This record gives sequence, structure tokens and C-alpha cells, in this order.
Amino acid sequence: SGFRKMAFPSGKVEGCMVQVTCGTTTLNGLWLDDVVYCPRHVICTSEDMLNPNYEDLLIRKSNHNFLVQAGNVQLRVIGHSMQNCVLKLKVDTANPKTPKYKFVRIQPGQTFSVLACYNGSPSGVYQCAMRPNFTIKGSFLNGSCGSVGFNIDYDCVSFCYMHHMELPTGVHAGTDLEGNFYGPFVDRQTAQAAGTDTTITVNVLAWLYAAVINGDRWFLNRFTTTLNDFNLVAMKYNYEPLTQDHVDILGPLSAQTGIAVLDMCASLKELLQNGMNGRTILGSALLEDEFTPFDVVRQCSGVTFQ
Amino acid sequence: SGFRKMAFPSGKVEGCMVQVTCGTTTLNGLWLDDVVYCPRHVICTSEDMLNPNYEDLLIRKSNHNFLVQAGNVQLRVIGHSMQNCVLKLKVDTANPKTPKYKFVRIQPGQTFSVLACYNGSPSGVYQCAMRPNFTIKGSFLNGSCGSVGFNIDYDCVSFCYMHHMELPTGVHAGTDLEGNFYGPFVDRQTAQAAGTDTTITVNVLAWLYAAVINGDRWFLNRFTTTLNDFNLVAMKYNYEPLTQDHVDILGPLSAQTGIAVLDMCASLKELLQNGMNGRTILGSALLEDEFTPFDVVRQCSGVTF
Ligand SMILES: CN(C)c1ccc(N(Cc2cc(Cl)cs2)C(=O)Cc2cncc3ccccc23)cc1
Ligand SMILES: CN(C)c1ccc(N(Cc2cc(Cl)cs2)C(=O)Cc2cncc3ccccc23)cc1
Repeated sequence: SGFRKMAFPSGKVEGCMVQVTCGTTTLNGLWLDDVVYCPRHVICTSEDMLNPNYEDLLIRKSNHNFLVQAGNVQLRVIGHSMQNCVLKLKVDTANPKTPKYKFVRIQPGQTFSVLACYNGSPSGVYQCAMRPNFTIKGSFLNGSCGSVGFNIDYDCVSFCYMHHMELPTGVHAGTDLEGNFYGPFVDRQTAQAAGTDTTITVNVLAWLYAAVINGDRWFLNRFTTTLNDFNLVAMKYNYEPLTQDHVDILGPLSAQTGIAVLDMCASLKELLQNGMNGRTILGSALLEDEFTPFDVVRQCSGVTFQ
Repeated sequence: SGFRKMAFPSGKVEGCMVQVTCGTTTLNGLWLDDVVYCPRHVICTSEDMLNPNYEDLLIRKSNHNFLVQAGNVQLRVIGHSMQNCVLKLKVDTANPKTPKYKFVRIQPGQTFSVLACYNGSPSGVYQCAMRPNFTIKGSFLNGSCGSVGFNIDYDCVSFCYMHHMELPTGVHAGTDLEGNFYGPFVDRQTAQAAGTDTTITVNVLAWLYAAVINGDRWFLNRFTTTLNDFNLVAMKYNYEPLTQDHVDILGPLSAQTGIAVLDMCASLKELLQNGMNGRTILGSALLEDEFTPFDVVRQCSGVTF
């Protein structure tokens, strides 16, 4: 038993991290086969970032303007192209540690592990959720750009996030590995803001199921609700709508605990109306929404990765 | 900016994990050079566990009673010895992925990463503190025994924890890599209970300094405290005493922020009195005590490995 915010083991991703330098800008790149992926803003000075024309900035760069370092080993750049907000550096050396991998774009509410890096070297690993406002609450200092987020399924690393930006509120924004931003953000130093955020309802319900699995049941009640009546109440509390798909995804946790999804919805309904009355759930005085249904099942059933 | 509970990258440890089977019992082992380290209870059945005599159980074993699997490769056991509550299986093959490593015994309050494993395969990585009552608040299912806890300094893995047991409260107990239990716990299925736990005061203070470094000052006040008046108050909230050593360890964070350690102690005193009044500190509605002063500096300064 016990329930912790748990990252995927980072080894397969650690073997993919490199340092990318262009002029006075150094950040991280992801080295898969013979391509290094990094934020295209590696080609910018702080002055360029005010109003960059990435096409024009890049056309002035040659292969030898890009210094790629994999630990101690200099990789020679033999080609470069941009895809959306990611630069792709073709190198002379295929990464021999390249894992089985996919590039996947995730939905708001989905979690991933971040391997925070500086100078192509890992600092640490933590879990993030893609918020409904397409930000993440990360821990990123200057030089962290090009750090990635990922999930593992068996032996397949699904890369879902590359780090580009910190917003004024101290939350973080980035792209998928095809360089498409999550959220209405641009890679220019201009006035940009996290939108009003909402609570990831399906994840709170997953975490209530985690609480029940772990012996915390005080919030269960004799009541039920329709999906419709649940959503009418929860939307007043800036909770995301719960869909039939969310209900279906909670099926396995409902079956393991013997608590019908709509019965857990009735419990959550009462929690939103009454608060906790000074009690805690899994050692938290807040309703946690950064655990997916899969995160709970994976942790509570000991799923491993080969 | 931002501040998260952050584990060490697990790659160096992932390369050390194997599966150890003795009879019907399967758990995890740690393969460094030509030795596999695992809990000595791998030689027990559930029936053996009430009052096992491990000397007597072990002398009955041959090398070939121990099945060690490193992925697809069977490692041949060529010797075994017991050191306190750990079994050392000598194997015919040195682990080529052996990192630079040390075995360390940590103090209560110190943090480490756990790589939770089943069947010699990693499930996930999280950060833990050795509680003052010598338990850890982990996430461990049956089969997790032999999962290890560790710190990294650059390229050196310091192994500090091996997982043996879950207590009735759902907290966890284990040993150092020399097989000495943290706390008064024993590897027997006897009634054993976590003592009353306390809050790791020096860590709460570190985390308040993390909050200040991250741009949040709402909880500060105009007051100071003597160290003695601080301890008199905080002990009423089941906080560990703060020692002059703890004050000294908070020096660098105090100097970075311009907040005197005793001034931060005055803030903590008021937080315990008032609570948060609907606010959070670094996204938490409770006072977090599983970040050391070093964890804060490491994370706020971007130390890499
Ligand atoms: C000099 N360069 C290349 C440069 C590149 C990126 C940044 N910025 C600002 C912006 C990024 C985007 Cl995308 C639009 S505006 C950042 O947000 C980088 C950044 C990322 N993550 C934590 C940070 C923490 C502090 C300061 C900057 C951080 C500034 C300069
Ligand atoms: C059959 N075997 C070898 C065996 C070995 C250990 C255990 N126990 C009970 C005890 C361990 C110790 Cl040390 C003394 S009593 C555990 O606590 C293992 C364990 C560890 N971590 C999460 C657990 C969660 C559920 C159940 C058992 C868990 C039981 C059988």
C-alpha cells in the first residue's frame, strides 16, 4: 500500500539527452537515431526573441553553427530543418541507446514524467499533468529548454512534451515533439498569460478510488447521481465536464473497489458542496487531480517496464 | 521557477536490478560487480516468517536453490553469505552496468529516491524521507522487497535503503545495504508498530526558503524567536526539535534569501498557529517536510548528474 506521485524510470530517456549550442544559447536536445530535436529558439539571442523571424534566422545558420555534445562526444551536424517550433539536427552518429519510441500528442488531463536537464545532463524526474489551460506546473530554470516529458508502455517511450517557456505566473509551456505548442502560446518574448485553469474531474475521481484502495473511505456516502446532475454541480466549482468516456475509463477502478462510478461522483459532489470538514484524503487537504485512472491502476497493481 | 518533489534519474540503478527466487519466494536484488544483495527473507516461506532462524534456514541451501535472473540471462550463484538482514549472492558474472557506488546509512529527515521494482523490473521512481520514527511513507506492493533507495552525487550512487516490510499502518521498513534495519524493526512476522511520527522541522524550514526563492513571501511576519522558544512552541505541534546544527545547515538558504533562520522559525510558528487560511505554499495546503536543505539548493540551482 501507499500512494505517491511516481515517475517512470528515466534510464531509457537519460540515454537520449544531449547539449545543443548555437552562438551564446545552450539548451537540451533529444537524440533519437541520427536526429537531435530541440526548441527552434536555440537559434535566437534574447534580442531576437522579442521578434524572431525563424525562417530568416535559420537561413543564416550553417551545420557548423550547431555544436551538439553527447556527454564528452562531439556529434557533427550534417543537416538541419525546422518542423513547427522544433529544430531537427541531422548528426553523423545514430544514438546506439535509442529506445523503442513514438511521438504522441497528449490531451489535457494526461500525465507524463519530465526529465529536467541542464547542459544535456539530467537534474531529476517528476510527474506533471497537462492542465486544461495547456500549461504544466513544472520545476524549470533557465537552460532547461529541450527537457522532455514522456510515458512508457512496456518497452516503448512515448515522448509527449518538450520544454520551451516559463509564463509570468511561474507555470510552463512547451510543444509536442513535432513542435506543435500545447495551448495558445508562441515562441516570441511577448505578453502571454496562462488562461483560467479548471480541475481535471476524471483524475480527482481516479484519486478518490486510489484513496479507497488505500483504506480511506470516510467520504463515501449512500447517495447516487446522474452524470448530468453531477456535471451541473461540478461546473459551478470550475471542474471539467465528466464524459461517458471518462466513466468508461474509470470502469476498472470501479470494478476493483465495488464502487459504481456515479456513486463516486455522488461522493465528490458532497465533497465540493461541504469541503473536507478538516479531514484529509491520502494525506492531502486538497482534491488532487494530477493522477490519471491509468496512473492509479499502474501504481496500485505494480505494472513494470522491460 | 517552480518546485516539485523530484527523484534522482534512475538509469544507473535500473541497470543493477535483478529477480531473485528461492523456492516459492521471488523478490528483487541489487547486482553490483559479482554480488547480488537481497533481503535474507527470500529464504523464508510465509510459515517461516513468525520466528525464522536465518542461520539454520540458510545452511540448508545450496547455491542452485537461488535463481537470479538479469532480464533473460540466468546468473549462476557460486556462493552466499548473510550480513545482518541481507543475503549476498556471489555470481559468476560482474554486472557490466555497475555504477560508481557507496553504501551509506542515512539519518532520520534525510531524503532518497526509491526505484519500486517487481520481478527485477522497475515500476517507477519517487522521493521518500527517512521519517523520525525510522519508517518511510512509500508505495510498495507485495513483491517490492529488495527495491532500493539511493542518492546520487554526480556519477556516484549512494545506496541507503533496501525494502523489507510493510507495517500495519501502511508505512514501510527496511535496512541499509549492510542489512541493519532502520529503527527497532526485525524481519519477523511479529506485532511491530510504527512509533508516533513527528514533523521534520529543518525540512519544513528548507521548503519555506524554497517558497521564498520561488517568489512567495505571504507567510513571513515581523517577528523573530529564540531557538528555545521556537522548540517550546513547535514541540506542541509534534515537530522535531531544531538544533544549532539544523540552523547551521540552513545558513546558505538564509544568506540567499536575506531571511535569518530564526526569522523563518517565527514564520513557521505563526503558520502552525494560523494555518494557511485558504492559501497554498508551492501548491500544498499542508507544511511539507520531505525536502532537505540540500534538496532545495540542488533543485533551485539546477545541479545535474
Ligand atoms: C535566449 N533564449 C533562446 C531564450 C529562450 C527562451 C526564453 N524564455 C522566454 C520565452 C520562451 C518562449 Cl518559447 C517565448 S518567450 C523562457 O521562458 C526560457 C525559460 C524556460 N523555462 C524556465 C525558465 C526560467 C527562467 C527564465 C527562463 C526560462 C528566454 C530566452
Ligand atoms: C513470503 N515472504 C518472504 C514474505 C516476506 C515479507 C513479507 N512481509 C511481512 C514482513 C516482512 C518482514 Cl521483514 C517481517 S514481516 C511484507 O511486509 C512484504 C511487503 C512489503 N511491502 C509491501 C507489502 C504490501 C503488502 C503485503 C506485503 C508487503 C511477507 C512475506
